[PDB]
Amino acid sequence: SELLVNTKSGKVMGTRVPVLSSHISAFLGIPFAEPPVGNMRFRRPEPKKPWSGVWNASTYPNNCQQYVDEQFPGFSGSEMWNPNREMSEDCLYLNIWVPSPRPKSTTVMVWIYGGGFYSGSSTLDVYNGKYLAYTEEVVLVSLSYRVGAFGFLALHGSQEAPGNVGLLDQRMALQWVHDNIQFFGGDPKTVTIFGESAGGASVGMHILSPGSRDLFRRAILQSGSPNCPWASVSVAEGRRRAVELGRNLNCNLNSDEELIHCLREKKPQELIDVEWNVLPFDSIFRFSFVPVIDGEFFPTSLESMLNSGNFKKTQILLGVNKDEGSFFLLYGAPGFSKDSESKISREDFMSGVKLSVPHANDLGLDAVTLQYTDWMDDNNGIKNRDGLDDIVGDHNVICPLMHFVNKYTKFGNGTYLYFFNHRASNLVWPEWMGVIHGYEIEFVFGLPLVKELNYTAEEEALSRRIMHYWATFAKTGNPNEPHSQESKWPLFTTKEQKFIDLNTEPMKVHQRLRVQMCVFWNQFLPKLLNAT
Amino acid sequence: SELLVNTKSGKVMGTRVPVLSSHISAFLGIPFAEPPVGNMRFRRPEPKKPWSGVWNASTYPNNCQQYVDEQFPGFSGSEMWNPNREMSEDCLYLNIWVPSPRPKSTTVMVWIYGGGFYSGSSTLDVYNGKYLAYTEEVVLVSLSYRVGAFGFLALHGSQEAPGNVGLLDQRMALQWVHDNIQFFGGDPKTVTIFGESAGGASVGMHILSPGSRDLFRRAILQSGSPNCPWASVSVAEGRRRAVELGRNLNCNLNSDEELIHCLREKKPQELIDVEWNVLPFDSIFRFSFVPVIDGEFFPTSLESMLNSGNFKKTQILLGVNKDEGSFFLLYGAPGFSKDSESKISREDFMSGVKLSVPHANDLGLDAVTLQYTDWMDDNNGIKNRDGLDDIVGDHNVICPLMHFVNKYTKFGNGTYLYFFNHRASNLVWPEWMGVIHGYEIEFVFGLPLVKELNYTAEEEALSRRIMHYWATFAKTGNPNEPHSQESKWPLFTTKEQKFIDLNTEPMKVHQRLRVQMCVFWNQFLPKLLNAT
Ligand SMILES: COc1cc(CNC(=O)Cc2ccc(CNc3c4c(nc5cc(Cl)ccc35)C[C@H]3CC(C)=C[C@@H]4C3)cc2)ccc1O
Repeated sequence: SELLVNTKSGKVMGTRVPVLSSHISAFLGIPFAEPPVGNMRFRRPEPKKPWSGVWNASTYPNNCQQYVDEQFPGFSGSEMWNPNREMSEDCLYLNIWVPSPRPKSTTVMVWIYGGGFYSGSSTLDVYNGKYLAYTEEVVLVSLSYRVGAFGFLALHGSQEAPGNVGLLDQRMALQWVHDNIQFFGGDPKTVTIFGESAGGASVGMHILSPGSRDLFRRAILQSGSPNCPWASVSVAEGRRRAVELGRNLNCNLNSDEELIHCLREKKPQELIDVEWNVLPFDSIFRFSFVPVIDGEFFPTSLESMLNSGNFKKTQILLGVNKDEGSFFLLYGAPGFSKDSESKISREDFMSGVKLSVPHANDLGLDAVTLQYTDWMDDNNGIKNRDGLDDIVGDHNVICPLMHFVNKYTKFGNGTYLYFFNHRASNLVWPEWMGVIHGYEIEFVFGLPLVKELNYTAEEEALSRRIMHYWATFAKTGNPNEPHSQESKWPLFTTKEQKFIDLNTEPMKVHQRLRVQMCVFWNQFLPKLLNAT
Repeated sequence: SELLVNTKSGKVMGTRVPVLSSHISAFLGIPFAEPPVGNMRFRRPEPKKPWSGVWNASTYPNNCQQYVDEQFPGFSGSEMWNPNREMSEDCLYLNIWVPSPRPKSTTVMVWIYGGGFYSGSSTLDVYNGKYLAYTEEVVLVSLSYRVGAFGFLALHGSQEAPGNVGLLDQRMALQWVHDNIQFFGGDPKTVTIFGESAGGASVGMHILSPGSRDLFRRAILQSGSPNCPWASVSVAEGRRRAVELGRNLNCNLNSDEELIHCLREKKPQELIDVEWNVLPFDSIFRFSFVPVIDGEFFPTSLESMLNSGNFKKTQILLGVNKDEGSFFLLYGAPGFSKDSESKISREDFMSGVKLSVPHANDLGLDAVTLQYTDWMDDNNGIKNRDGLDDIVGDHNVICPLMHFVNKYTKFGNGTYLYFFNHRASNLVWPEWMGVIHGYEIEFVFGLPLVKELNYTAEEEALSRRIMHYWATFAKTGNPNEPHSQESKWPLFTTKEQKFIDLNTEPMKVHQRLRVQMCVFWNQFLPKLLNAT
């Protein structure tokens, strides 16, 4: 009865799940779209046709077809991110965690996983929503969307492979929530979408896209924003990459109709196996198939829409991690290792910045190098290692997000900015990697509340402060409970630009997060590249 | 007898001078050239034709025709630099202080005054050589040369105004020393030339010029070097400024000879009054009539000569002051005042950068601005003032000199590098201007040994260290006395790049003098301006 819910698409049967020392309801693997299989590959998704009977929704759905990281087999630090379920092109499902007993009209949060737009799963351990739903009395939804070529191949002009269909996948899940969340105790007029990395940029892209704005109330962006350099491409580049994807598979390249037909004949892993051969340069933090600026989902360039205020006016809560770049240097840069301190030589450093700013000309490379090199101590392996990390994280995450937050605040209705700089007491990665890309998700999702996971007492407390900020923001548009005796997270304004740290210590308020480096990244370096 | 000396050109009668609690010999205003007057204006100097009888040499000579600074009339701090004798085109004289009794063969130091190549006199109080001749038992010479258009108007191709005749004035005095200093007790085989500002660049230019290399032994350069941006021009820009000086005074511009004839009819102050009107930009630390890269004095470009090693190989001692730029901001930049602390607004800062890097495009100015702005505190008037100060000093003196120091040390036979950062306890200029362009000369010349000048006991000891450094270096090529247990001024090498502070505290050895900012000024900015 509590577990049996009738939706506009059909009946669904959930399952009772234990959560700490209590229980809540879970609805797992609910379909929201028609499977994008066969001739529906590279397609705009179509709504799930209603079903008769009762949908068994007690088990996680499949994961979408994606690259699988096999660098450290058996290593929990890397495999906690890989698909923990069978992969399939039939993957467009969503999951819901409802408090027990079921609320009447409670706040809804909708998780959007990240992963460079080429990977990601709704079913990972760190995305399990029971702790959040149960602790903050919210209805927690995690959606899914097609990644890699399956969701972002873009042959603009074709209605058959138009691009951005993975973004339409998320839009349609949010439409489902809009149409059905009431039957689970959720209030569709108070829906918060939130995501990390490509999920965070996705969230920002729904803030921008007119066809998405009315499908949610407010937004949380973690280590990602729509203007990121890795987050979108022109139709010309997206076309070039799709045409090049065919050339790698001996496809006929004369018509989109022929190219699309050829690529529809390929097994999923055939596309995945050559997915990276299509990038223009040797690079890190760069991905082949990503959203496109198409004049449709995005009416104009991301920057003109930001200048004109052409976007959803609401409240946003967003932030970054202290060492966003370390994960990428480990995997793609010379001199970095999981098992050493990864002191970086001068020769390696130069190769690093080349691989980090792959679009820059020789003058631009000098500019980056000069801004991050202490020429009293240029052979210092550690300053060179830490410099390269800052290069990667500033260029790709921090400074793109800061440009977004300053532009948005000029028109929005409330900004809250955080800096997550706590290193987990139980990290499995070496100490040089710092506060890693994606390792705040464990605290947002309350995993430190599980005593067997061996977080410290202070980390359980930090994870509860964070969950409550997120939830209170989702409920009210403000992370702070007014009238409460707690330290207050201040609003980010255009003039004072305040933000807080997130960590185990009492709160500190700072101003102008990485202003110096981000003036370089957001104003000087593009002006130098435009000229030259 | 001690004061009567026979030279290859005629007899000279000196005078017996008091110094501290003793006396020495002084020969003032000895002619070394024919008066470059009338039809000889702008021409190469001619050797002074011998005279019969006894030249009265007990009186300072005339000063050369030059701009006279009247900003602060009566103020000792600016008027100590103005001509203290009558001005005249008949100004090619030299002065000699000789210890008493006369030594047999003793080291010779030849002083070359600075002043932007448009001003400067051999006869100023701070250049009075008795203290240095007496305290260090050297024969001390101060020469003179033509400045302004009189010394450096350049119409390459013409033999009537070929350019660089001011440098040639210096060369001829050096030739006279080589020919006569032995009669005053000086060893012509151990002559050290030294000068500040334009005088330091001049010393450097004699190191480069083949026709000068044999006329001296070793060199000291203070707050100036031949590759400074204000220190030379092309033949085209010299001709351009010459033609414009003509246009400014309604001269026939048809031919070099008509133009030269017209200018030779003008009174001296007629030329001076329009001297500034020929500069290409609104600028500070830029001077109209300066040496020319002509192909004869300088065989090729200064950089090629520095690269090929085409220069005199010997020992050099050289350095800079802490705040070279404040004097020029006082006189030519908005917001600076003699009587206030001159906190600089952001608008005046921007106006400063433009006047300071007049040859930069907009990308260059943003580069300078970014490099010297603290964007956590951009409305700090002190930080803005001190930034503008560093921009002027680094771009015009410190970084130009460090490039010379590095290039020269690769081929030279001994470099010694100093950083003079003591601020005199009796300065008449405000604290914000720091250690000023020019104000190390007083310590080099031992003015702190005069009790009436109200220096501190520790400044007299500093001045004595400096005099002994200079004289010892001149005597031996090493500022350090052997087998003394005083701290040793380390040789500057290609790889360790050590230098010393000069102040009242015990000496410390540092490395890489302002290497961060000078990578920008010597390697990045020129590359950016060449690319844009
Ligand atoms: C656009 O900017 C402007 C720039 C100027 C330039 N100002 C001048 O030429 C005036 C001037 C000022 C001073 C001198 C000679 N005096 C000095 C000299 C030196 N340092 C000084 C430091 C101070 Cl604080 C004051 C005077 C010094 C150090 C030596 C180098 C020079 C160039 C001149 C001598 C000797 C000559 C000429 C005038 C008006 C402007 O608007």
